Amino acid sequence: LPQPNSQVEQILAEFQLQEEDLKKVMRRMQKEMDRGLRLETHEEASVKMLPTYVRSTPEGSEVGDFLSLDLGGTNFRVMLVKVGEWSVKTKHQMYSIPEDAMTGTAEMLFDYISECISDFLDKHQMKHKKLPLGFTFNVVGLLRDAIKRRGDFEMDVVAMVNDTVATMISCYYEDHQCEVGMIVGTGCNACYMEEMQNVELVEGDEGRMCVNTEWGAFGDSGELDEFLLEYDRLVDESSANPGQQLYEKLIGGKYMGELVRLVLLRLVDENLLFHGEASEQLRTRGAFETRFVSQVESDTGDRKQIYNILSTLGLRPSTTDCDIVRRACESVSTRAAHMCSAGLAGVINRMRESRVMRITVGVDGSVYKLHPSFKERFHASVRRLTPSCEITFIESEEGSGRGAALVSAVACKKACMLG
Ligand SMILES: O=C(Nc1ncc(F)s1)[C@H](CC1CCOCC1)n1ncc2c(S(=O)(=O)C3CC3)cccc21
Ligand SMILES: OC[C@H]1O[C@H](O)[C@H](O)[C@@H](O)[C@@H]1O
Repeated sequence: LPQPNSQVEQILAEFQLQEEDLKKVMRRMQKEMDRGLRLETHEEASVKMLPTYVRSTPEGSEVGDFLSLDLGGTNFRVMLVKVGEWSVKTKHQMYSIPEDAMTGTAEMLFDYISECISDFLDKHQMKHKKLPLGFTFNVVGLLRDAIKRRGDFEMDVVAMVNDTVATMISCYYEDHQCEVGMIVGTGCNACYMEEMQNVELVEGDEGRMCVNTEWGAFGDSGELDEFLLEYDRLVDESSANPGQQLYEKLIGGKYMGELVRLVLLRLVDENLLFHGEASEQLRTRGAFETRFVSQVESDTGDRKQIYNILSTLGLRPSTTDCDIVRRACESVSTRAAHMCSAGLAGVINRMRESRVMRITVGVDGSVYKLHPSFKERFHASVRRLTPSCEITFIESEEGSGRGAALVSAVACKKACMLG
């Protein structure tokens, strides 16, 4: 790599977060999680720490057979599942959606889906049962409505679990040390197994329960204020919910490309990029897509991806411009990974207080899966902040559908247990 421009690096260095800063943030996140878990402060807590009612032990044993419905792009999988003593038995059918039903109203699509479910129930002689059904990936309402509209067979569509909870469970299927689920995509959230005695919103002492942190809300009371840059404040001011979800705004894919756009305009204004002239597309809110960040960071060193991204924005960038854009993208990404690791570090250090603790964390989301070096920087930062823990990270892939089927089993059992 070459000798970097000194004035560009001075602007990009603002994004740096040292260990001490991350320790502060992590420590602040832990206080906020404490507030969320306690009865007396839960209603006022910004970080809600929602009990999911997903317990460490088996419940809802009166659930044998259920349907799992995997909703994909242009098709869907209908699956019959039997849980035994657990022994997950499955059989399934892939259906392709006609363009006829793809291009109609949402009602006509779910009419089609119900028809397919009916066919599947006929094939396996199950139409007398009345099974619970869970979704995997107001589709619920659409399906409830479409089933009622049919009125031949009877079915119970259950409430979905949160996506962090689905992530943790499907990963749990492949690794029983998985006790944390995390999403870094358009938003950012995490769930983990908490001791029952810490979950004050549910009476009970024994075992563990999954808690949905909903930690994106963090920042409400100023916990992030000293870490916010001019670009962050601009993104906040122009958002749908200014002053809310400040943690998520520092991390999620929703605002990542926009932060980069603002860093590039700052550099143009300093006459350090594009000769002090920005295009109209670059001055357009939303024009720099988050997907562009990961494309720019994928570049092998030839600058063809960066040049081709920047050319779609009416810019004619020299090789130096391209290198600057790479570095602007890297600073934003790296900061997101640092902020995210402080949240996860807080959770893992808290769990450790009740147990080398060996733990698996299940992770999903476009930012985490698709961004070139994000997961790596994120891993190294989390591990740095979690002494006396050995952390394994896995992405759910479940190449047979059984992790997905377990997600539906748990959701159906919980719906039953809750009435
Ligand atoms: O069913 C569960 N919880 C519920 N809460 C409320 C309901 F209505 S249901 C738990 C959930 C897991 C989630 C991840 O953290 C650990 C617990 N659950 N799910 C599979 C499983 C197995 S298993 O036999 O499936 C295992 C070999 C694969 C044994 C023991 C408890 C098991
Ligand atoms: O999709 C990841 C997360 O995004 C947002 O933070 C949602 O509030 C949360 O419910 C979800 O888990």
